Amino acid sequence: KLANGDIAIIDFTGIVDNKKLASASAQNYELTIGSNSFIKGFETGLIAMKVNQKKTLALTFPSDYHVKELQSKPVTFEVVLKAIK
Repeated sequence: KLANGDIAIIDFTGIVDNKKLASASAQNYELTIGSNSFIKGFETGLIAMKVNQKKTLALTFPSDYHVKELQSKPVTFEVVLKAIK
């Protein structure tokens, strides 16, 4: 399992309950798990599984988000657990 302190190139598709938007739609996004830049529950959900794994977790959207909308938005994240160190 790829835990913190690693870079997770996760292709996470922001699916809003059946529908798929472009905002939360990220592909091979070289994310850093352990930078505290992503919301709580997101970066982690990817660090708990291995790589090349399809993490279609229905995560919520906290106020911390830069967008007012994703302050309280229960979204469906299709995170393709790809990870680069």
